[PDB]
Amino acid sequence: SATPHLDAVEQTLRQVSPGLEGDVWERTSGNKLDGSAADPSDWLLQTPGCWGDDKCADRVGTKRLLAKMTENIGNATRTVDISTLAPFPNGAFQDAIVAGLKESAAKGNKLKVRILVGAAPHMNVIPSKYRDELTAKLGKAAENITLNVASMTTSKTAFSWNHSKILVVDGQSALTGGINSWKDDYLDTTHPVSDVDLALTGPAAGSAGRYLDTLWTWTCQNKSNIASVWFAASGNAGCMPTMHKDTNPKASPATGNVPVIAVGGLGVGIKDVDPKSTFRPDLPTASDTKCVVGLHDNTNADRDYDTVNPEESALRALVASAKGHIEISQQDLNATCPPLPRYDIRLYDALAAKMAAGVKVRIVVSDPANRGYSQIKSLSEISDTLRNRLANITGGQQAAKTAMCSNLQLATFRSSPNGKWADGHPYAQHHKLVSVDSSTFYIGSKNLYPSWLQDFGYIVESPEAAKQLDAKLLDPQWKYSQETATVDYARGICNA
Ligand SMILES: *[PH-](=O)([O-])[O-]
Repeated sequence: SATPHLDAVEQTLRQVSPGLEGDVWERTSGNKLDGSAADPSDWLLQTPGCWGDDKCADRVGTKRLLAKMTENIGNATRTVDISTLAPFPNGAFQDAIVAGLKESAAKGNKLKVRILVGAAPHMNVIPSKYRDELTAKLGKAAENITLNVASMTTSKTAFSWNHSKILVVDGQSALTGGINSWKDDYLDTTHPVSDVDLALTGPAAGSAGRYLDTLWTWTCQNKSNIASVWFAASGNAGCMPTMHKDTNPKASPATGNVPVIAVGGLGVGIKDVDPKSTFRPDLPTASDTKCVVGLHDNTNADRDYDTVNPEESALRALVASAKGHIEISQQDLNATCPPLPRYDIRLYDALAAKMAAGVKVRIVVSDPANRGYSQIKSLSEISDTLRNRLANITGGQQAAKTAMCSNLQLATFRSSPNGKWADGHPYAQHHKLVSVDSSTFYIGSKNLYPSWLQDFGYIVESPEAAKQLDAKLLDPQWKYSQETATVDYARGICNA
Protein backbone atom coordinates (compact mmCIF):
# COMPACT_ATOMS: atom_id res chain seq x y z
CA SER A 1 0.00 0.00 0.00
CA ALA A 2 1.04 3.60 -0.56
CA THR A 3 -0.70 4.46 2.74
CA PRO A 4 0.24 1.80 5.32
CA HIS A 5 -0.21 4.18 8.28
CA LEU A 6 -3.70 5.42 7.34
CA ASP A 7 -4.74 1.90 6.37
CA ALA A 8 -4.01 0.67 9.92
CA VAL A 9 -5.67 3.69 11.59
CA GLU A 10 -8.77 3.32 9.34
CA GLN A 11 -9.16 -0.36 10.22
CA THR A 12 -8.99 0.54 13.92
CA LEU A 13 -11.62 3.29 13.60
CA ARG A 14 -14.06 1.03 11.74
CA GLN A 15 -13.87 -1.42 14.64
CA VAL A 16 -14.10 1.25 17.37
CA SER A 17 -16.66 3.68 15.93
CA PRO A 18 -18.36 2.38 12.76
CA GLY A 19 -21.55 4.34 13.38
CA LEU A 20 -19.62 7.61 13.50
CA GLU A 21 -17.92 7.11 10.12
CA GLY A 22 -18.78 10.13 7.96
CA ASP A 23 -19.50 12.40 10.90
CA VAL A 24 -16.94 12.15 13.70
CA TRP A 25 -14.27 10.44 11.59
CA GLU A 26 -13.79 10.04 7.84
CA ARG A 27 -11.10 8.91 5.42
CA THR A 28 -10.93 10.98 2.22
CA SER A 29 -8.75 11.25 -0.84
CA GLY A 30 -8.10 14.23 -3.07
CA ASN A 31 -6.88 16.78 -0.50
CA LYS A 32 -4.07 19.35 -0.64
CA LEU A 33 -1.85 20.90 2.02
CA ASP A 34 -2.57 24.54 1.27
CA GLY A 35 0.82 26.25 1.09
CA SER A 36 1.86 29.25 -1.00
CA ALA A 37 3.79 29.13 -4.26
CA ALA A 38 6.80 30.87 -2.73
CA ASP A 39 6.98 28.80 0.47
CA PRO A 40 5.13 25.48 -0.08
CA SER A 41 5.66 24.38 3.52
CA ASP A 42 3.61 27.33 4.84
CA TRP A 43 0.49 25.15 5.07
CA LEU A 44 2.23 24.51 8.43
CA LEU A 45 0.74 27.36 10.46
CA GLN A 46 3.18 27.33 13.37
CA THR A 47 3.33 30.25 15.75
CA PRO A 48 5.36 32.26 16.55
CA GLY A 49 7.92 30.91 14.06
CA CYS A 50 10.91 32.82 15.47
CA TRP A 51 13.47 30.05 15.74
CA GLY A 52 16.87 30.93 17.23
CA ASP A 53 15.78 34.32 18.64
CA ASP A 54 15.08 34.66 22.38
CA LYS A 55 13.47 38.07 21.68
CA CYS A 56 11.15 36.69 18.98
CA ALA A 57 11.61 39.76 16.79
CA ASP A 58 10.60 38.33 13.39
CA ARG A 59 7.44 36.24 13.94
CA VAL A 60 7.06 34.85 10.43
CA GLY A 61 4.79 32.11 11.79
CA THR A 62 2.31 34.45 13.47
CA LYS A 63 2.21 36.73 10.42
CA ARG A 64 1.38 33.81 8.10
CA LEU A 65 -1.25 32.42 10.50
CA LEU A 66 -3.19 35.66 10.70
CA ALA A 67 -2.85 36.37 6.95
CA LYS A 68 -4.07 32.84 6.12
CA MET A 69 -7.16 33.20 8.38
CA THR A 70 -8.11 36.38 6.54
CA GLU A 71 -7.31 34.91 3.12
CA ASN A 72 -9.48 31.82 3.66
CA ILE A 73 -12.40 33.73 5.11
CA GLY A 74 -12.19 36.40 2.41
CA ASN A 75 -12.63 33.62 -0.18
CA ALA A 76 -15.95 32.49 1.37
CA THR A 77 -19.02 32.42 -0.84
CA ARG A 78 -21.40 30.50 1.43
CA THR A 79 -20.25 29.44 4.92
CA VAL A 80 -17.75 30.21 7.65
CA ASP A 81 -17.64 27.62 10.44
CA ILE A 82 -15.46 28.32 13.50
CA SER A 83 -14.93 26.45 16.77
CA THR A 84 -12.53 27.19 19.57
CA LEU A 85 -12.06 27.16 23.36
CA ALA A 86 -13.37 30.21 25.24
CA PRO A 87 -12.66 33.07 25.40
CA PHE A 88 -14.03 33.99 21.96
CA PRO A 89 -11.44 35.28 19.46
CA ASN A 90 -9.87 38.61 20.40
CA GLY A 91 -7.13 40.99 19.34
CA ALA A 92 -5.63 40.36 15.93
CA PHE A 93 -7.37 36.98 15.65
CA GLN A 94 -10.71 38.78 15.76
CA ASP A 95 -9.32 41.48 13.45
CA ALA A 96 -8.42 38.76 10.95
CA ILE A 97 -11.90 37.23 11.05
CA VAL A 98 -13.58 40.60 10.63
CA ALA A 99 -11.27 41.58 7.76
CA GLY A 100 -12.05 38.30 6.02
CA LEU A 101 -15.79 38.64 6.43
CA LYS A 102 -15.74 42.21 5.07
CA GLU A 103 -13.64 41.04 2.13
CA SER A 104 -16.15 38.30 1.28
CA ALA A 105 -19.13 40.58 1.67
CA ALA A 106 -17.63 43.23 -0.62
CA LYS A 107 -17.19 40.48 -3.24
CA GLY A 108 -21.03 40.21 -3.18
CA ASN A 109 -21.45 37.07 -1.05
CA LYS A 110 -24.17 36.30 1.44
CA LEU A 111 -22.79 34.10 4.26
CA LYS A 112 -23.96 31.86 7.02
CA VAL A 113 -21.50 31.95 9.93
CA ARG A 114 -21.25 29.75 13.08
CA ILE A 115 -18.88 30.46 15.96
CA LEU A 116 -18.89 27.83 18.75
CA VAL A 117 -16.83 27.86 21.94
CA GLY A 118 -16.55 25.40 24.77
CA ALA A 119 -16.49 26.86 28.25
CA ALA A 120 -16.70 25.90 31.89
CA PRO A 121 -20.40 26.08 32.91
CA HIS A 122 -27.05 32.07 35.16
CA MET A 123 -27.32 34.76 32.50
CA ASN A 124 -24.12 34.25 30.55
CA VAL A 125 -23.96 37.45 28.50
CA ILE A 126 -20.73 36.52 26.70
CA PRO A 127 -22.14 35.01 23.43
CA SER A 128 -24.58 37.91 22.96
CA LYS A 129 -21.80 40.44 23.70
CA TYR A 130 -19.46 38.80 21.17
CA ARG A 131 -22.26 38.71 18.55
CA ASP A 132 -22.92 42.41 19.05
CA GLU A 133 -19.24 43.35 19.01
CA LEU A 134 -18.68 41.41 15.79
CA THR A 135 -21.78 42.96 14.20
CA ALA A 136 -20.57 46.48 15.05
CA LYS A 137 -17.07 45.76 13.70
CA LEU A 138 -18.50 44.35 10.43
CA GLY A 139 -20.19 47.60 9.49
CA LYS A 140 -22.11 47.30 6.22
CA ALA A 141 -20.82 43.72 5.82
CA ALA A 142 -23.26 42.64 8.59
CA GLU A 143 -26.18 42.99 6.15
CA ASN A 144 -24.74 40.05 4.17
CA ILE A 145 -24.28 37.72 7.16
CA THR A 146 -26.46 35.34 9.17
CA LEU A 147 -24.64 34.75 12.45
CA ASN A 148 -24.87 32.07 15.14
CA VAL A 149 -22.67 32.38 18.25
CA ALA A 150 -22.74 29.90 21.18
CA SER A 151 -20.91 28.74 24.24
CA MET A 152 -21.51 25.19 25.41
CA THR A 153 -20.78 22.73 28.18
CA THR A 154 -21.69 19.07 27.69
CA SER A 155 -20.82 17.69 31.13
CA LYS A 156 -19.98 19.59 34.28
CA THR A 157 -18.91 16.48 36.22
CA ALA A 158 -16.68 15.12 33.40
CA PHE A 159 -15.34 18.63 32.62
CA SER A 160 -16.45 18.18 29.00
CA TRP A 161 -16.90 20.99 26.49
CA ASN A 162 -15.64 21.92 23.07
CA HIS A 163 -11.84 22.30 22.72
CA SER A 164 -11.68 21.78 18.94
CA LYS A 165 -10.14 24.72 17.09
CA ILE A 166 -11.46 24.64 13.52
CA LEU A 167 -12.00 27.22 10.78
CA VAL A 168 -13.82 25.80 7.73
CA VAL A 169 -14.85 27.93 4.74
CA ASP A 170 -17.45 26.68 2.21
CA GLY A 171 -16.58 23.14 3.27
CA GLN A 172 -13.58 23.58 0.97
CA SER A 173 -10.76 24.91 3.16
CA ALA A 174 -9.91 24.08 6.76
CA LEU A 175 -7.50 25.33 9.40
CA THR A 176 -7.21 23.26 12.54
CA GLY A 177 -4.74 22.56 15.31
CA GLY A 178 -3.84 23.67 18.82
CA ILE A 179 -4.09 27.45 18.49
CA ASN A 180 -6.63 29.16 20.71
CA SER A 181 -7.53 32.66 19.49
CA TRP A 182 -6.14 34.33 22.63
CA LYS A 183 -4.18 37.53 21.96
CA ASP A 184 -2.43 37.67 25.35
CA ASP A 185 -0.95 34.19 25.21
CA TYR A 186 -0.02 34.08 21.50
CA LEU A 187 0.40 37.62 20.18
CA ASP A 188 0.81 40.60 22.53
CA THR A 189 3.62 39.14 24.57
CA THR A 190 7.40 38.69 24.56
CA HIS A 191 6.93 35.08 25.67
CA PRO A 192 4.48 33.81 23.03
CA VAL A 193 3.06 30.28 23.26
CA SER A 194 4.53 27.93 20.64
CA ASP A 195 1.84 25.96 18.82
CA VAL A 196 0.73 24.80 15.37
CA ASP A 197 -2.25 24.56 13.02
CA LEU A 198 -2.39 23.14 9.50
CA ALA A 199 -4.16 24.54 6.44
CA LEU A 200 -5.69 22.14 3.91
CA THR A 201 -8.30 22.08 1.17
CA GLY A 202 -10.40 19.24 -0.23
CA PRO A 203 -12.94 16.65 0.93
CA ALA A 204 -11.32 16.55 4.38
CA ALA A 205 -12.53 20.13 4.94
CA GLY A 206 -16.00 18.71 4.40
CA SER A 207 -15.31 16.12 7.09
CA ALA A 208 -14.62 19.02 9.49
CA GLY A 209 -17.93 20.59 8.46
CA ARG A 210 -19.78 17.37 9.28
CA TYR A 211 -18.06 17.23 12.67
CA LEU A 212 -19.21 20.79 13.35
CA ASP A 213 -22.77 19.88 12.32
CA THR A 214 -22.60 17.07 14.91
CA LEU A 215 -21.64 19.54 17.62
CA TRP A 216 -24.15 22.19 16.51
CA THR A 217 -26.94 19.56 16.28
CA TRP A 218 -26.40 18.91 20.01
CA THR A 219 -25.96 22.62 20.75
CA CYS A 220 -29.17 23.66 19.02
CA GLN A 221 -31.15 20.81 20.67
CA ASN A 222 -29.93 22.05 24.07
CA LYS A 223 -30.20 25.80 23.46
CA SER A 224 -33.11 26.18 25.94
CA ASN A 225 -31.13 24.50 28.71
CA ILE A 226 -29.25 27.21 30.59
CA ALA A 227 -26.03 25.74 32.03
CA SER A 228 -25.60 23.67 28.85
CA VAL A 229 -25.84 26.28 26.07
CA TRP A 230 -25.76 30.07 25.76
CA PHE A 231 -26.83 30.98 22.19
CA ALA A 232 -27.13 34.26 20.28
CA ALA A 233 -28.06 34.93 16.63
CA SER A 234 -28.25 37.94 14.31
CA GLY A 235 -31.66 39.48 13.66
CA ASN A 236 -34.42 36.86 13.81
CA ALA A 237 -32.18 34.03 12.61
CA GLY A 238 -32.60 30.61 14.20
CA CYS A 239 -29.99 28.11 15.33
CA MET A 240 -28.45 26.26 12.38
CA PRO A 241 -27.74 22.66 13.44
CA THR A 242 -26.86 21.45 9.95
CA MET A 243 -25.45 24.50 8.15
CA HIS A 244 -22.75 22.39 6.51
CA LYS A 245 -25.05 19.62 5.21
CA ASP A 246 -27.67 22.23 4.18
CA THR A 247 -25.31 24.50 2.25
CA ASN A 248 -22.20 22.68 1.00
CA PRO A 249 -21.74 19.61 -1.19
CA LYS A 250 -21.81 16.22 0.51
CA ALA A 251 -18.30 15.66 -0.87
CA SER A 252 -16.19 18.81 -1.26
CA PRO A 253 -14.25 19.34 -4.48
CA ALA A 254 -10.86 17.63 -4.85
CA THR A 255 -7.81 19.89 -4.78
CA GLY A 256 -4.84 17.51 -4.75
CA ASN A 257 -3.83 13.93 -4.15
CA VAL A 258 -3.30 13.79 -0.37
CA PRO A 259 -5.04 11.07 1.71
CA VAL A 260 -6.37 12.17 5.09
CA ILE A 261 -8.23 10.77 8.07
CA ALA A 262 -10.33 13.36 9.88
CA VAL A 263 -11.01 12.29 13.42
CA GLY A 264 -12.63 13.78 16.48
CA GLY A 265 -14.43 12.88 19.65
CA LEU A 266 -17.72 13.66 21.35
CA GLY A 267 -16.38 13.89 24.90
CA VAL A 268 -19.01 13.18 27.58
CA GLY A 269 -22.65 14.33 27.53
CA ILE A 270 -23.50 14.34 23.82
CA LYS A 271 -23.74 10.62 23.08
CA ASP A 272 -22.87 7.82 25.52
CA VAL A 273 -22.09 5.02 23.05
CA ASP A 274 -21.99 4.20 19.34
CA PRO A 275 -24.84 1.63 19.23
CA LYS A 276 -23.39 0.19 16.01
CA SER A 277 -20.06 -0.57 17.66
CA THR A 278 -19.08 -4.14 18.51
CA PHE A 279 -15.61 -3.04 19.76
CA ARG A 280 -14.20 -5.30 22.48
CA PRO A 281 -11.04 -3.69 23.82
CA ASP A 282 -8.38 -5.55 25.77
CA LEU A 283 -8.01 -2.98 28.53
CA PRO A 284 -4.57 -3.00 30.43
CA THR A 285 -4.25 -2.44 34.16
CA ALA A 286 -2.11 -0.06 36.22
CA SER A 287 -1.97 0.98 39.87
CA ASP A 288 -0.55 4.48 39.39
CA THR A 289 -2.90 6.28 37.01
CA LYS A 290 -6.15 6.62 39.02
CA CYS A 291 -4.85 8.71 41.92
CA VAL A 292 -8.10 8.49 43.87
CA VAL A 293 -10.47 5.28 44.20
CA GLY A 294 -13.68 7.19 43.40
CA LEU A 295 -12.65 8.48 39.95
CA HIS A 296 -14.42 7.00 36.92
CA ASP A 297 -11.65 6.66 34.36
CA ASN A 298 -13.06 7.27 30.88
CA THR A 299 -9.61 7.17 29.30
CA ASN A 300 -8.55 3.75 30.54
CA ALA A 301 -11.65 1.93 31.78
CA ASP A 302 -14.71 2.81 29.69
CA ARG A 303 -15.31 0.90 26.49
CA ASP A 304 -18.37 2.95 25.57
CA TYR A 305 -16.39 6.18 25.88
CA ASP A 306 -13.89 4.91 23.30
CA THR A 307 -16.69 4.29 20.83
CA VAL A 308 -17.79 7.94 20.87
CA ASN A 309 -14.22 9.22 21.09
CA PRO A 310 -12.46 7.59 18.14
CA GLU A 311 -9.62 10.15 18.31
CA GLU A 312 -8.05 8.41 21.38
CA SER A 313 -7.88 5.13 19.47
CA ALA A 314 -6.70 6.88 16.31
CA LEU A 315 -3.70 8.45 18.04
CA ARG A 316 -2.78 5.15 19.71
CA ALA A 317 -3.06 3.39 16.34
CA LEU A 318 -0.89 6.03 14.70
CA VAL A 319 1.83 5.36 17.25
CA ALA A 320 1.40 1.59 16.68
CA SER A 321 1.85 2.02 12.91
CA ALA A 322 5.41 3.39 13.11
CA LYS A 323 8.22 1.32 11.62
CA GLY A 324 11.14 3.65 12.22
CA HIS A 325 10.60 6.68 14.44
CA ILE A 326 7.95 8.70 16.27
CA GLU A 327 8.11 12.39 17.20
CA ILE A 328 5.60 13.72 19.74
CA SER A 329 5.31 17.42 20.63
CA GLN A 330 2.72 18.24 23.29
CA GLN A 331 2.02 20.52 26.18
CA ASP A 332 1.92 17.37 28.35
CA LEU A 333 1.70 13.59 28.21
CA ASN A 334 0.25 13.45 31.75
CA ALA A 335 -2.80 15.10 33.26
CA THR A 336 -3.56 16.56 36.67
CA CYS A 337 -5.29 14.02 38.91
CA PRO A 338 -7.96 14.49 40.13
CA PRO A 339 -10.18 14.89 38.20
CA LEU A 340 -8.40 13.12 35.30
CA PRO A 341 -6.26 10.00 35.53
CA ARG A 342 -2.55 10.72 35.29
CA TYR A 343 -1.94 9.00 31.94
CA ASP A 344 -3.34 6.97 29.06
CA ILE A 345 -2.09 3.42 29.79
CA ARG A 346 -2.71 2.12 26.26
CA LEU A 347 -0.72 5.04 24.83
CA TYR A 348 2.26 4.42 27.10
CA ASP A 349 1.98 0.66 26.31
CA ALA A 350 2.04 1.43 22.58
CA LEU A 351 5.14 3.59 22.98
CA ALA A 352 6.80 0.88 25.16
CA ALA A 353 6.08 -1.78 22.52
CA LYS A 354 7.69 0.40 19.86
CA MET A 355 10.85 1.01 21.92
CA ALA A 356 11.11 -2.69 22.77
CA ALA A 357 11.24 -3.28 18.99
CA GLY A 358 13.91 -0.62 18.40
CA VAL A 359 11.64 2.08 17.04
CA LYS A 360 12.82 5.51 18.22
CA VAL A 361 10.53 7.75 20.26
CA ARG A 362 11.00 11.47 20.81
CA ILE A 363 8.78 13.29 23.33
CA VAL A 364 9.12 17.04 23.80
CA VAL A 365 6.81 18.62 26.37
CA SER A 366 6.37 22.08 27.86
CA ASP A 367 8.84 23.11 30.62
CA PRO A 368 7.45 22.30 34.11
CA ALA A 369 8.50 25.86 35.07
CA ASN A 370 5.18 26.85 33.38
CA ARG A 371 3.05 25.05 36.00
CA GLY A 372 -1.66 26.14 32.90
CA TYR A 373 1.00 25.16 30.29
CA SER A 374 2.44 22.14 32.21
CA GLN A 375 1.00 19.40 34.41
CA ILE A 376 4.18 17.73 35.66
CA LYS A 377 7.01 18.70 38.00
CA SER A 378 9.73 16.64 36.32
CA LEU A 379 10.40 14.69 33.09
CA SER A 380 10.85 11.66 35.37
CA GLU A 381 7.04 11.48 35.58
CA ILE A 382 7.08 10.47 31.89
CA SER A 383 10.26 8.36 31.86
CA ASP A 384 9.40 6.43 35.04
CA THR A 385 6.03 5.52 33.53
CA LEU A 386 7.52 4.46 30.20
CA ARG A 387 10.09 2.33 32.06
CA ASN A 388 7.44 0.63 34.21
CA ARG A 389 5.31 -0.25 31.15
CA LEU A 390 8.43 -1.45 29.35
CA ALA A 391 9.17 -3.73 32.31
CA ASN A 392 6.00 -5.73 31.59
CA ILE A 393 7.29 -6.71 28.12
CA THR A 394 11.07 -6.77 28.55
CA GLY A 395 11.08 -9.11 31.57
CA GLY A 396 12.00 -6.57 34.26
CA GLN A 397 13.21 -3.15 35.37
CA GLN A 398 16.88 -3.30 34.33
CA ALA A 399 15.99 -4.50 30.76
CA ALA A 400 13.25 -1.75 30.72
CA LYS A 401 15.74 0.99 31.55
CA THR A 402 18.15 -0.23 28.90
CA ALA A 403 15.39 -0.38 26.21
CA MET A 404 14.27 3.10 27.18
CA CYS A 405 17.70 4.69 27.17
CA SER A 406 18.53 3.01 23.84
CA ASN A 407 15.38 4.28 22.06
CA LEU A 408 14.09 7.45 23.75
CA GLN A 409 14.62 11.19 23.41
CA LEU A 410 12.82 13.05 26.20
CA ALA A 411 13.17 16.81 26.72
CA THR A 412 11.40 20.07 27.44
CA PHE A 413 10.86 22.66 24.73
CA ARG A 414 13.09 25.57 23.75
CA SER A 415 13.06 27.58 20.52
CA SER A 416 16.42 29.37 20.95
CA PRO A 417 19.77 28.74 22.73
CA ASN A 418 18.41 30.43 25.89
CA GLY A 419 16.85 28.27 28.63
CA LYS A 420 13.94 30.72 28.75
CA TRP A 421 12.65 33.62 26.67
CA ALA A 422 14.81 36.77 26.94
CA ASP A 423 12.05 38.33 29.09
CA GLY A 424 12.74 35.62 31.67
CA HIS A 425 9.52 33.65 31.20
CA PRO A 426 9.73 29.94 30.38
CA TYR A 427 8.82 28.72 26.92
CA ALA A 428 5.27 27.40 26.86
CA GLN A 429 4.42 24.79 24.23
CA HIS A 430 0.88 23.75 23.24
CA HIS A 431 1.17 21.66 20.05
CA LYS A 432 -0.88 18.51 19.67
CA LEU A 433 1.47 16.92 17.16
CA VAL A 434 2.48 13.35 16.39
CA SER A 435 4.64 12.46 13.36
CA VAL A 436 5.77 8.97 12.34
CA ASP A 437 8.29 7.68 9.82
CA SER A 438 8.68 11.09 8.12
CA SER A 439 5.44 9.97 6.49
CA THR A 440 2.24 10.40 8.49
CA PHE A 441 1.34 13.02 11.09
CA TYR A 442 -1.50 14.28 13.28
CA ILE A 443 -2.11 17.96 13.79
CA GLY A 444 -5.22 18.91 15.70
CA SER A 445 -6.59 19.83 19.10
CA LYS A 446 -6.54 16.43 20.85
CA ASN A 447 -3.96 16.28 23.60
CA LEU A 448 -2.25 13.00 24.39
CA TYR A 449 -2.81 13.57 28.11
CA PRO A 450 -6.13 12.27 29.46
CA SER A 451 -8.93 14.65 28.49
CA TRP A 452 -12.65 14.08 27.91
CA LEU A 453 -13.44 16.92 25.54
CA GLN A 454 -14.83 17.44 22.06
CA ASP A 455 -11.65 17.59 19.94
CA PHE A 456 -10.76 17.23 16.25
CA GLY A 457 -7.78 16.87 13.95
CA TYR A 458 -6.27 15.41 10.82
CA ILE A 459 -3.98 12.47 10.22
CA VAL A 460 -2.18 13.11 6.93
CA GLU A 461 -0.12 10.54 5.02
CA SER A 462 2.20 12.55 2.75
CA PRO A 463 5.99 12.02 2.97
CA GLU A 464 6.59 15.34 1.22
CA ALA A 465 4.54 17.21 3.84
CA ALA A 466 6.12 15.21 6.66
CA LYS A 467 9.56 16.23 5.37
CA GLN A 468 8.42 19.88 5.34
CA LEU A 469 7.21 19.41 8.95
CA ASP A 470 10.66 18.01 9.87
CA ALA A 471 12.54 20.91 8.28
CA LYS A 472 10.33 23.72 9.50
CA LEU A 473 9.31 22.58 12.98
CA LEU A 474 10.62 19.24 14.32
CA ASP A 475 14.29 19.77 13.36
CA PRO A 476 14.61 23.30 14.80
CA GLN A 477 12.63 22.16 17.85
CA TRP A 478 15.17 19.40 18.56
CA LYS A 479 18.14 21.66 17.71
CA TYR A 480 17.30 23.82 20.74
CA SER A 481 15.30 21.46 22.95
CA GLN A 482 17.89 18.70 23.05
CA GLU A 483 19.90 20.62 25.68
CA THR A 484 17.23 19.80 28.28
CA ALA A 485 17.05 16.10 27.49
CA THR A 486 17.11 13.67 30.39
CA VAL A 487 17.19 10.76 27.94
CA ASP A 488 18.76 10.95 24.48
CA TYR A 489 19.77 7.70 22.76
CA ALA A 490 21.59 9.66 20.01
CA ARG A 491 24.08 11.09 22.57
CA GLY A 492 24.03 8.23 25.08
CA ILE A 493 22.33 10.37 27.76
CA CYS A 494 20.41 8.34 30.36
CA ASN A 495 19.77 10.52 33.42
CA ALA A 496 16.50 8.87 34.43
P1 LIG B 1 -6.42 22.97 25.10
O1 LIG B 1 -6.39 24.35 24.48
O2 LIG B 1 -6.94 22.99 26.51
O3 LIG B 1 -5.20 22.11 24.88
